[PDB]
Amino acid sequence: TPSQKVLARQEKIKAVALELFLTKGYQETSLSDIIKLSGGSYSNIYDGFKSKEGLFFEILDDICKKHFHLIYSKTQEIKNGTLKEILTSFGLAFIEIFNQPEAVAFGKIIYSQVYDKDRHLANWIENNQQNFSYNILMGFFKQQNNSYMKKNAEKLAVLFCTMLKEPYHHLNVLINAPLKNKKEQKEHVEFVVNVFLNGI
Amino acid sequence: TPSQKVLARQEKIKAVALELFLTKGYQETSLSDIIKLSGGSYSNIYDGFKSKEGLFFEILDDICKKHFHLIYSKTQEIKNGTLKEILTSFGLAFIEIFNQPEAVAFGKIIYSQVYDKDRHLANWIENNQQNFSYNILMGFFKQQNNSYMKKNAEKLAVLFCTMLKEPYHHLNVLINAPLKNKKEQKEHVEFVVNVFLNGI
Ligand SMILES: C[C@@H](CCC(=O)NCCS(=O)(=O)O)[C@H]1CC[C@H]2[C@@H]3[C@H](O)C[C@H]4C[C@@H](O)CC[C@]4(C)[C@H]3C[C@H](O)[C@]12C
Ligand SMILES: C[C@@H](CCC(=O)NCCS(=O)(=O)O)[C@H]1CC[C@H]2[C@@H]3[C@H](O)C[C@H]4C[C@@H](O)CC[C@]4(C)[C@H]3C[C@H](O)[C@]12C
Repeated sequence: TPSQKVLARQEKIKAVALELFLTKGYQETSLSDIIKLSGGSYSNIYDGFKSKEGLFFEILDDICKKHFHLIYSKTQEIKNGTLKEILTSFGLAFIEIFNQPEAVAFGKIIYSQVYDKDRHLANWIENNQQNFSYNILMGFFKQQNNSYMKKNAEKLAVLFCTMLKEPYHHLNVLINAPLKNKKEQKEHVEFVVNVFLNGI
Repeated sequence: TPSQKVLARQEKIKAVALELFLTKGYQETSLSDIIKLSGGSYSNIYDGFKSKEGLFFEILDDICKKHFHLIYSKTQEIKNGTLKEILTSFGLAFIEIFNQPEAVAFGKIIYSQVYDKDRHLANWIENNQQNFSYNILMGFFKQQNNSYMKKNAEKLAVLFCTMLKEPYHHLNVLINAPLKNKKEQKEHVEFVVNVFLNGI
Protein backbone atom coordinates (compact mmCIF):
# COMPACT_ATOMS: atom_id res chain seq x y z
CA THR A 1 0.00 0.00 0.00
CA PRO A 2 1.12 3.60 -0.53
CA SER A 3 0.69 4.15 3.24
CA GLN A 4 3.00 1.18 3.97
CA LYS A 5 5.69 2.47 1.65
CA VAL A 6 5.36 5.87 3.31
CA LEU A 7 5.99 4.24 6.70
CA ALA A 8 8.81 2.08 5.39
CA ARG A 9 10.48 5.25 4.07
CA GLN A 10 10.12 7.05 7.43
CA GLU A 11 11.65 4.04 9.15
CA LYS A 12 14.64 4.03 6.76
CA ILE A 13 15.34 7.68 7.53
CA LYS A 14 15.12 7.12 11.30
CA ALA A 15 17.45 4.08 11.15
CA VAL A 16 19.93 6.08 9.10
CA ALA A 17 19.65 8.96 11.56
CA LEU A 18 20.23 6.61 14.51
CA GLU A 19 23.15 4.81 12.89
CA LEU A 20 24.85 8.15 12.23
CA PHE A 21 24.19 9.32 15.80
CA LEU A 22 25.87 6.18 17.15
CA THR A 23 28.89 6.01 14.84
CA LYS A 24 29.57 9.60 13.85
CA GLY A 25 27.95 11.27 16.86
CA TYR A 26 24.86 13.38 17.37
CA GLN A 27 26.67 16.71 17.28
CA GLU A 28 28.88 15.75 14.34
CA THR A 29 25.94 14.51 12.29
CA SER A 30 23.95 17.03 10.25
CA LEU A 31 20.56 16.79 8.56
CA SER A 32 22.30 16.74 5.17
CA ASP A 33 24.37 13.77 6.35
CA ILE A 34 21.04 11.99 7.00
CA ILE A 35 19.45 13.05 3.72
CA LYS A 36 22.68 11.98 2.05
CA LEU A 37 22.58 8.30 3.12
CA SER A 38 18.79 8.15 3.05
CA GLY A 39 19.23 8.72 -0.67
CA GLY A 40 16.10 9.50 -2.64
CA SER A 41 14.23 7.63 0.08
CA TYR A 42 13.74 11.20 1.28
CA SER A 43 12.52 13.89 -1.11
CA ASN A 44 12.59 16.97 1.14
CA ILE A 45 8.84 17.60 0.69
CA TYR A 46 6.31 15.42 2.51
CA ASP A 47 8.36 14.98 5.68
CA GLY A 48 7.64 16.07 9.22
CA PHE A 49 11.31 15.18 9.60
CA LYS A 50 12.24 18.86 9.16
CA SER A 51 15.42 18.66 11.25
CA LYS A 52 18.07 16.57 12.99
CA GLU A 53 16.41 17.25 16.34
CA GLY A 54 12.97 16.34 15.05
CA LEU A 55 14.31 13.00 13.87
CA PHE A 56 16.00 12.33 17.18
CA PHE A 57 12.69 12.92 18.94
CA GLU A 58 10.77 10.71 16.49
CA ILE A 59 13.23 7.97 17.40
CA LEU A 60 12.62 8.76 21.10
CA ASP A 61 8.86 8.55 20.47
CA ASP A 62 9.19 4.89 19.47
CA ILE A 63 11.61 4.00 22.26
CA CYS A 64 9.33 5.50 24.91
CA LYS A 65 6.34 3.62 23.57
CA LYS A 66 8.34 0.40 23.47
CA HIS A 67 9.56 0.76 27.06
CA PHE A 68 6.08 1.68 28.31
CA HIS A 69 4.45 -1.51 26.92
CA LEU A 70 7.32 -3.69 28.12
CA ILE A 71 7.09 -2.35 31.68
CA TYR A 72 3.29 -2.53 31.54
CA SER A 73 3.35 -6.17 30.46
CA LYS A 74 5.87 -7.27 33.09
CA THR A 75 3.76 -5.49 35.67
CA GLN A 76 0.40 -6.90 34.55
CA GLU A 77 1.82 -10.41 34.57
CA ILE A 78 1.19 -10.22 38.29
CA LYS A 79 -2.56 -10.50 38.89
CA ASN A 80 -2.42 -11.17 42.63
CA GLY A 81 -0.85 -7.75 43.11
CA THR A 82 0.46 -6.83 46.51
CA LEU A 83 1.77 -3.28 46.34
CA LYS A 84 5.19 -4.67 47.23
CA GLU A 85 5.38 -7.06 44.31
CA ILE A 86 3.93 -4.58 41.82
CA LEU A 87 6.52 -2.03 42.91
CA THR A 88 9.16 -4.74 42.62
CA SER A 89 8.07 -5.85 39.16
CA PHE A 90 7.95 -2.26 37.95
CA GLY A 91 11.33 -1.58 39.57
CA LEU A 92 13.16 -4.53 38.01
CA ALA A 93 11.97 -3.70 34.49
CA PHE A 94 12.53 0.04 34.87
CA ILE A 95 16.05 -0.19 36.28
CA GLU A 96 17.06 -2.78 33.66
CA ILE A 97 16.02 -0.41 30.94
CA PHE A 98 18.20 2.33 32.47
CA ASN A 99 21.18 0.02 32.78
CA GLN A 100 21.66 -0.51 29.03
CA PRO A 101 24.33 1.40 27.06
CA GLU A 102 21.53 2.78 24.90
CA ALA A 103 19.99 4.65 27.84
CA VAL A 104 23.33 6.35 28.46
CA ALA A 105 23.94 7.18 24.79
CA PHE A 106 20.50 8.81 24.48
CA GLY A 107 20.99 10.49 27.85
CA LYS A 108 24.12 12.23 26.55
CA ILE A 109 22.37 13.48 23.44
CA ILE A 110 19.61 15.02 25.52
CA TYR A 111 22.05 16.65 28.01
CA SER A 112 24.06 18.14 25.11
CA GLN A 113 20.94 20.03 23.99
CA VAL A 114 20.77 22.04 27.18
CA TYR A 115 21.57 25.28 25.28
CA ASP A 116 19.37 24.56 22.23
CA LYS A 117 17.30 27.65 21.43
CA ASP A 118 14.64 25.68 19.54
CA ARG A 119 13.17 24.02 22.66
CA HIS A 120 12.50 20.70 20.93
CA LEU A 121 12.99 18.97 24.26
CA ALA A 122 10.45 20.98 26.25
CA ASN A 123 7.86 20.56 23.50
CA TRP A 124 8.57 16.83 23.33
CA ILE A 125 8.26 16.28 27.09
CA GLU A 126 5.10 18.39 27.27
CA ASN A 127 3.47 16.55 24.34
CA ASN A 128 4.29 13.08 25.60
CA GLN A 129 3.57 13.17 29.29
CA GLN A 130 1.01 10.38 28.92
CA ASN A 131 3.64 8.09 27.40
CA PHE A 132 6.03 8.01 30.34
CA SER A 133 6.22 4.90 32.47
CA TYR A 134 5.47 6.63 35.77
CA ASN A 135 1.84 6.74 34.61
CA ILE A 136 1.73 2.96 34.99
CA LEU A 137 2.57 3.25 38.71
CA MET A 138 0.27 6.25 39.05
CA GLY A 139 -2.65 4.05 37.95
CA PHE A 140 -1.96 1.42 40.60
CA PHE A 141 -1.65 4.00 43.37
CA LYS A 142 -5.11 5.27 42.42
CA GLN A 143 -6.54 1.74 42.66
CA GLN A 144 -5.14 1.37 46.15
CA ASN A 145 -7.96 1.84 48.63
CA ASN A 146 -5.92 4.49 50.44
CA SER A 147 -6.70 8.19 50.81
CA TYR A 148 -3.01 9.15 50.87
CA MET A 149 -2.02 7.01 47.86
CA LYS A 150 -4.83 8.12 45.54
CA LYS A 151 -4.32 11.83 46.21
CA ASN A 152 -0.53 11.82 45.88
CA ALA A 153 -0.46 9.11 43.18
CA GLU A 154 1.50 11.04 40.54
CA LYS A 155 4.02 12.41 43.03
CA LEU A 156 4.54 8.96 44.53
CA ALA A 157 4.97 7.48 41.06
CA VAL A 158 7.59 10.11 40.33
CA LEU A 159 9.21 9.68 43.71
CA PHE A 160 9.62 5.94 43.17
CA CYS A 161 11.07 6.16 39.64
CA THR A 162 13.52 8.80 40.90
CA MET A 163 14.77 6.74 43.86
CA LEU A 164 15.44 3.97 41.31
CA LYS A 165 16.98 6.03 38.46
CA GLU A 166 19.06 8.68 40.27
CA PRO A 167 21.73 9.71 40.74
CA TYR A 168 23.02 6.60 38.95
CA HIS A 169 21.78 7.56 35.46
CA HIS A 170 23.10 11.10 35.90
CA LEU A 171 26.58 9.72 36.59
CA ASN A 172 26.40 7.16 33.75
CA VAL A 173 25.62 10.08 31.47
CA LEU A 174 27.97 12.82 32.77
CA ILE A 175 31.16 10.88 33.54
CA ASN A 176 30.32 7.46 32.12
CA ALA A 177 30.16 5.73 35.49
CA PRO A 178 29.67 1.95 35.31
CA LEU A 179 26.20 0.46 34.84
CA LYS A 180 24.71 -1.81 37.45
CA ASN A 181 24.82 -5.54 36.62
CA LYS A 182 21.70 -7.66 37.17
CA LYS A 183 22.47 -8.45 40.81
CA GLU A 184 23.05 -4.83 41.82
CA GLN A 185 19.83 -3.92 40.01
CA LYS A 186 17.89 -6.47 42.04
CA GLU A 187 19.58 -5.30 45.23
CA HIS A 188 18.84 -1.63 44.57
CA VAL A 189 15.21 -2.20 43.70
CA GLU A 190 14.66 -4.19 46.89
CA PHE A 191 16.59 -1.66 48.93
CA VAL A 192 14.46 1.14 47.50
CA VAL A 193 11.12 -0.72 47.77
CA ASN A 194 11.68 -1.27 51.48
CA VAL A 195 12.48 2.37 52.31
CA PHE A 196 9.52 3.44 50.16
CA LEU A 197 6.95 1.09 51.72
CA ASN A 198 8.23 0.94 55.28
CA GLY A 199 10.60 3.85 55.83
CA ILE A 200 13.92 3.53 57.62
CA THR B 1 51.79 39.98 51.66
CA PRO B 2 52.89 38.46 48.35
CA SER B 3 50.67 35.44 49.15
CA GLN B 4 47.65 37.74 49.65
CA LYS B 5 48.22 39.50 46.35
CA VAL B 6 48.54 36.09 44.70
CA LEU B 7 45.14 35.12 46.11
CA ALA B 8 43.58 38.47 45.24
CA ARG B 9 44.76 37.95 41.64
CA GLN B 10 43.27 34.43 41.46
CA GLU B 11 39.99 35.80 42.77
CA LYS B 12 39.93 38.54 40.11
CA ILE B 13 40.37 35.97 37.35
CA LYS B 14 37.60 33.74 38.74
CA ALA B 15 35.17 36.68 39.07
CA VAL B 16 35.94 37.72 35.51
CA ALA B 17 35.47 34.13 34.35
CA LEU B 18 32.12 33.90 36.17
CA GLU B 19 30.87 37.25 34.92
CA LEU B 20 31.63 36.21 31.34
CA PHE B 21 29.92 32.83 31.85
CA LEU B 22 26.76 34.60 33.04
CA THR B 23 26.57 37.40 30.49
CA LYS B 24 28.26 36.02 27.39
CA GLY B 25 27.71 32.33 28.12
CA TYR B 26 29.97 29.45 29.03
CA GLN B 27 30.27 28.07 25.51
CA GLU B 28 30.68 31.49 23.90
CA THR B 29 33.39 32.52 26.35
CA SER B 30 36.99 31.49 25.63
CA LEU B 31 40.09 31.46 27.82
CA SER B 32 41.46 34.41 25.84
CA ASP B 33 38.26 36.32 26.61
CA ILE B 34 39.07 35.75 30.31
CA ILE B 35 42.75 36.64 29.99
CA LYS B 36 41.62 39.68 28.03
CA LEU B 37 39.50 41.29 30.78
CA SER B 38 41.72 39.98 33.57
CA GLY B 39 44.33 42.25 32.02
CA GLY B 40 47.87 41.85 33.29
CA SER B 41 46.31 40.53 36.48
CA TYR B 42 47.12 37.25 34.74
CA SER B 43 50.57 36.64 33.27
CA ASN B 44 50.12 33.20 31.69
CA ILE B 45 52.88 31.65 33.83
CA TYR B 46 52.24 30.87 37.50
CA ASP B 47 48.60 29.84 37.05
CA GLY B 48 46.92 26.51 37.65
CA PHE B 49 44.16 28.23 35.71
CA LYS B 50 45.34 26.53 32.51
CA SER B 51 41.91 26.49 30.86
CA LYS B 52 38.31 27.70 30.75
CA GLU B 53 37.16 24.40 32.24
CA GLY B 54 39.75 24.52 35.00
CA LEU B 55 38.52 27.95 36.00
CA PHE B 56 34.91 26.83 35.99
CA PHE B 57 35.83 24.01 38.36
CA GLU B 58 37.85 26.32 40.63
CA ILE B 59 34.70 28.42 40.92
CA LEU B 60 32.73 25.22 41.66
CA ASP B 61 35.30 24.32 44.34
CA ASP B 62 34.41 27.46 46.30
CA ILE B 63 30.66 27.11 45.81
CA CYS B 64 30.69 23.51 47.04
CA LYS B 65 32.68 24.45 50.11
CA LYS B 66 30.33 27.35 50.80
CA HIS B 67 27.20 25.20 50.51
CA PHE B 68 28.71 22.44 52.67
CA HIS B 69 29.43 24.78 55.63
CA LEU B 70 26.04 26.49 55.31
CA ILE B 71 24.17 23.18 55.39
CA TYR B 72 26.42 21.91 58.18
CA SER B 73 25.75 24.99 60.32
CA LYS B 74 21.98 24.92 59.85
CA THR B 75 22.07 21.25 60.76
CA GLN B 76 24.30 21.60 63.83
CA GLU B 77 22.10 24.39 65.15
CA ILE B 78 19.89 21.55 66.33
CA LYS B 79 21.55 19.89 69.32
CA ASN B 80 18.56 17.89 70.51
CA GLY B 81 18.60 15.98 67.24
CA THR B 82 15.77 13.64 66.46
CA LEU B 83 16.49 11.98 63.13
CA LYS B 84 13.32 13.60 61.83
CA GLU B 85 14.36 17.15 62.61
CA ILE B 86 17.94 16.65 61.43
CA LEU B 87 16.63 15.29 58.14
CA THR B 88 14.23 18.24 58.00
CA SER B 89 16.92 20.83 58.72
CA PHE B 90 19.23 19.28 56.14
CA GLY B 91 16.35 19.08 53.66
CA LEU B 92 15.25 22.71 53.96
CA ALA B 93 18.78 24.06 53.45
CA PHE B 94 19.62 21.62 50.66
CA ILE B 95 16.47 22.19 48.62
CA GLU B 96 16.73 25.98 49.03
CA ILE B 97 20.19 25.86 47.58
CA PHE B 98 18.88 23.93 44.55
CA ASN B 99 16.02 26.35 44.03
CA GLN B 100 18.21 29.37 43.19
CA PRO B 101 18.78 30.48 39.57
CA GLU B 102 22.49 29.95 40.16
CA ALA B 103 22.02 26.21 40.68
CA VAL B 104 20.27 26.00 37.32
CA ALA B 105 22.85 28.14 35.49
CA PHE B 106 25.72 25.97 36.79
CA GLY B 107 23.67 22.85 36.09
CA LYS B 108 23.43 23.80 32.41
CA ILE B 109 27.16 24.40 32.12
CA ILE B 110 27.89 20.96 33.53
CA TYR B 111 25.31 19.20 31.28
CA SER B 112 26.77 20.95 28.21
CA GLN B 113 30.12 19.28 28.92
CA VAL B 114 28.73 15.81 28.43
CA TYR B 115 30.86 15.30 25.27
CA ASP B 116 34.05 16.94 26.62
CA LYS B 117 37.03 14.70 25.86
CA ASP B 118 39.17 16.19 28.64
CA ARG B 119 37.17 14.62 31.49
CA HIS B 120 37.52 17.63 33.78
CA LEU B 121 34.20 16.72 35.33
CA ALA B 122 35.04 13.13 36.26
CA ASN B 123 38.36 14.23 37.77
CA TRP B 124 36.63 17.00 39.69
CA ILE B 125 33.92 14.74 41.14
CA GLU B 126 36.47 12.05 42.02
CA ASN B 127 38.79 14.55 43.74
CA ASN B 128 36.08 16.25 45.75
CA GLN B 129 33.91 13.47 47.05
CA GLN B 130 34.60 14.51 50.64
CA ASN B 131 33.26 18.01 49.94
CA PHE B 132 29.73 17.02 48.96
CA SER B 133 26.90 17.67 51.38
CA TYR B 134 25.66 14.08 51.51
CA ASN B 135 28.67 13.38 53.76
CA ILE B 136 27.00 15.51 56.43
CA LEU B 137 23.97 13.18 56.49
CA MET B 138 26.23 10.14 56.22
CA GLY B 139 27.88 11.16 59.50
CA PHE B 140 24.58 11.35 61.36
CA PHE B 141 23.41 7.97 60.06
CA LYS B 142 26.62 6.46 61.46
CA GLN B 143 25.93 8.01 64.88
CA GLN B 144 22.47 6.47 64.92
CA ASN B 145 22.55 3.43 67.18
CA ASN B 146 21.08 1.32 64.38
CA SER B 147 22.70 -1.60 62.56
CA TYR B 148 20.86 -0.82 59.31
CA MET B 149 21.60 2.93 59.34
CA LYS B 150 25.33 2.66 60.08
CA LYS B 151 25.98 0.05 57.40
CA ASN B 152 23.99 1.73 54.64
CA ALA B 153 24.82 5.28 55.77
CA GLU B 154 26.30 6.55 52.49
CA LYS B 155 23.57 5.00 50.35
CA LEU B 156 20.87 6.41 52.63
CA ALA B 157 22.51 9.83 52.51
CA VAL B 158 22.51 9.64 48.73
CA LEU B 159 18.99 8.29 48.63
CA PHE B 160 17.68 11.21 50.70
CA CYS B 161 19.44 13.96 48.72
CA THR B 162 18.12 12.39 45.51
CA MET B 163 14.48 12.22 46.66
CA LEU B 164 14.84 15.95 47.44
CA LYS B 165 16.76 17.11 44.33
CA GLU B 166 15.27 15.02 41.49
CA PRO B 167 13.76 15.07 39.02
CA TYR B 168 13.08 18.75 39.76
CA HIS B 169 16.66 19.98 39.21
CA HIS B 170 16.94 17.92 36.02
CA LEU B 171 13.88 19.69 34.62
CA ASN B 172 15.02 23.15 35.80
CA VAL B 173 18.22 22.49 33.89
CA LEU B 174 16.97 20.78 30.70
CA ILE B 175 13.80 22.73 29.89
CA ASN B 176 13.99 25.54 32.43
CA ALA B 177 11.01 24.35 34.47
CA PRO B 178 9.98 26.71 37.29
CA LEU B 179 11.78 26.64 40.64
CA LYS B 180 9.92 25.78 43.81
CA ASN B 181 9.00 28.76 46.01
CA LYS B 182 9.63 28.56 49.77
CA LYS B 183 6.28 26.94 50.57
CA GLU B 184 6.62 24.18 47.98
CA GLN B 185 10.15 23.55 49.26
CA LYS B 186 8.86 23.09 52.79
CA GLU B 187 6.04 20.87 51.54
CA HIS B 188 8.36 18.68 49.48
CA VAL B 189 10.89 18.22 52.25
CA GLU B 190 8.17 17.17 54.69
CA PHE B 191 6.57 14.93 52.10
CA VAL B 192 9.92 13.27 51.43
CA VAL B 193 10.97 13.00 55.10
CA ASN B 194 7.79 11.09 55.91
CA VAL B 195 8.13 8.52 53.12
CA PHE B 196 11.81 8.12 54.03
CA LEU B 197 11.30 7.61 57.77
CA ASN B 198 7.95 5.83 57.77
CA GLY B 199 7.29 4.51 54.28
CA ILE B 200 3.95 4.80 52.53
C1 LIG C 1 14.09 14.54 31.85
C2 LIG C 1 13.79 13.24 32.53
C3 LIG C 1 12.73 13.38 33.60
C4 LIG C 1 11.69 12.28 33.63
C5 LIG C 1 10.34 12.89 33.48
O1 LIG C 1 10.07 13.38 32.42
N1 LIG C 1 9.50 12.91 34.50
C6 LIG C 1 8.36 13.83 34.54
C7 LIG C 1 8.10 14.42 35.93
S1 LIG C 1 6.80 15.45 36.13
O2 LIG C 1 5.64 14.79 36.72
O3 LIG C 1 6.35 16.03 34.86
O4 LIG C 1 7.17 16.48 37.09
C8 LIG C 1 13.48 12.20 31.48
C9 LIG C 1 12.17 12.46 30.74
C10 LIG C 1 12.31 11.85 29.34
C11 LIG C 1 13.61 11.16 29.54
C12 LIG C 1 14.47 10.60 28.48
C13 LIG C 1 13.56 9.83 27.66
O5 LIG C 1 13.21 8.87 28.66
C14 LIG C 1 14.71 9.33 26.86
C15 LIG C 1 14.89 7.93 27.40
C16 LIG C 1 15.35 6.69 26.67
C17 LIG C 1 14.53 5.64 27.41
O6 LIG C 1 15.01 4.27 27.57
C18 LIG C 1 14.10 6.24 28.73
C19 LIG C 1 15.22 6.98 29.44
C20 LIG C 1 15.70 8.15 28.61
C21 LIG C 1 17.17 7.90 28.25
C22 LIG C 1 15.38 9.56 29.16
C23 LIG C 1 16.44 10.27 30.01
C24 LIG C 1 15.94 11.62 30.57
O7 LIG C 1 16.60 11.89 31.83
C25 LIG C 1 14.48 12.10 30.35
C26 LIG C 1 14.50 13.46 29.67
C1 LIG D 1 26.43 14.94 39.22
C2 LIG D 1 25.63 15.20 40.46
C3 LIG D 1 25.54 13.99 41.36
C4 LIG D 1 25.71 14.28 42.84
C5 LIG D 1 26.85 13.47 43.36
O1 LIG D 1 27.95 13.76 42.99
N1 LIG D 1 26.62 12.45 44.18
C6 LIG D 1 27.62 11.40 44.39
C7 LIG D 1 27.01 10.00 44.50
S1 LIG D 1 28.02 8.71 44.78
O2 LIG D 1 28.02 8.29 46.19
O3 LIG D 1 29.41 9.00 44.43
O4 LIG D 1 27.51 7.54 44.05
C8 LIG D 1 26.16 16.44 41.13
C9 LIG D 1 27.55 16.27 41.73
C10 LIG D 1 28.24 17.65 41.71
C11 LIG D 1 27.06 18.45 41.28
C12 LIG D 1 27.10 19.85 40.80
C13 LIG D 1 27.91 20.53 41.78
O5 LIG D 1 27.04 20.35 42.90
C14 LIG D 1 27.62 21.83 41.10
C15 LIG D 1 26.59 22.43 42.03
C16 LIG D 1 26.36 23.89 42.37
C17 LIG D 1 25.91 23.76 43.82
O6 LIG D 1 24.99 24.71 44.42
C18 LIG D 1 25.46 22.33 44.02
C19 LIG D 1 24.57 21.81 42.89
C20 LIG D 1 25.34 21.81 41.58
C21 LIG D 1 24.63 22.77 40.63
C22 LIG D 1 25.68 20.41 41.00
C23 LIG D 1 24.72 19.80 39.98
C24 LIG D 1 25.13 18.38 39.56
O7 LIG D 1 23.96 17.62 39.19
C25 LIG D 1 26.34 17.65 40.22
C26 LIG D 1 27.33 17.23 39.16
